[PDB]
Amino acid sequence: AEFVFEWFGSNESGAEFGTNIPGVWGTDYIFPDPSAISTLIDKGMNFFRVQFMMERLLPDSMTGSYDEEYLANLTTVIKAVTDGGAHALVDPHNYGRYNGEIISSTSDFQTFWENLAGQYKDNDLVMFDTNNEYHDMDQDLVLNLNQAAINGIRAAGATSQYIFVEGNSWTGAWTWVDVNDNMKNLTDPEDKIVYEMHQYLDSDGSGTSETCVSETIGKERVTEATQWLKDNKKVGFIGAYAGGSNDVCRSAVSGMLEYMANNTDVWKGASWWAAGPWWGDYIFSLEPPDGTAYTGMLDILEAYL
Ligand SMILES: *[C@@H]1O[C@H](CO)[C@@H](O)[C@H](O)[C@H]1NC(C)=O
Ligand SMILES: *[C@@H]1O[C@H](CO)[C@@H](O)[C@H](O)[C@H]1NC(C)=O
Ligand SMILES: [Ca+2]
Ligand SMILES: [Ca+2]
Ligand SMILES: [Ca+2]
Repeated sequence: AEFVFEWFGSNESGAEFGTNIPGVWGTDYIFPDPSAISTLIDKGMNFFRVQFMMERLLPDSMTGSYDEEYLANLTTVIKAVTDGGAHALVDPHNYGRYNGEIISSTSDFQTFWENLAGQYKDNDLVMFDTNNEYHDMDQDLVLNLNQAAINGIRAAGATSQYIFVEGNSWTGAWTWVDVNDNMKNLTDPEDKIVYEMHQYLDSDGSGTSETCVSETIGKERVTEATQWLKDNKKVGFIGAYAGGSNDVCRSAVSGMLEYMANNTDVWKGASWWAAGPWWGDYIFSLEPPDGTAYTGMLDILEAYL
């Protein structure tokens, strides 16, 4: 299934770690390792979703000036990915909030996105993710923030790049149709929107346990979203998923991917949660060559790599 999915890869986390803002590099946070990214590219990945924290990039206000050193470090990783011939999805890993408050100014968010898209507008292998996992916020506001981002990105002259939109309820696939129906209203002049949903396989869907509910839970939790995408003539992507390195989860992951792979009219691929250099013994670490999921799950992913 080499050419079944358009994009298949991994999240690259570390720059959003910690609670200290701005914090300090090497203590509170770290950027992804280009070597470890190279190794995943060598295994066949062609997509990396790169996390960063808005308040580190923009320490004063969201329409204010950059921390140019944090930005340069982000750009180094983006260039490693795209020089590698992979797509780099830029992920402000911010939960629809900035300095702990919901982003209620769609004007300010559109400007944030005009400015950031301006940094990458010439790089056709960059993609833009509006914000990670909106939750516990007004649904009209979520729609209008996603539209503000699209408006800002295109206003900047970033016209080649795909734009990954995220919904409420932590953009979960299993709750999509229940809460995010309004998101079908989003418009892009370039018609390059991708609906990004996230899915975990544990009992409460929080991704905090290594146990999966059952062998079919992954397929189960993306079925209603698949039909929504079909009915509304949209395309989607699973931007974060994981399972523990055990047999029931290996089945549930394989079954979710197999079902998506029979529905590529709507599914454009997936990105595992997560790689990056500071995960240690994390149950879902894809960081090569010793992460738990790298050694325990990569053989299920290899069909698509
Ligand atoms: C940028 O990364 C270099 C290491 O390559 C490091 O010395 C520096 O502290 C980082 N600065 C940040 C993230 O603001
Ligand atoms: C795969 O997709 C085709 C329609 O494209 C359908 O005929 C077939 O039943 C699907 N397979 C499964 C296992 O649902
Ligand atoms: Ca069927
Ligand atoms: Ca291959
Ligand atoms: Ca393969």
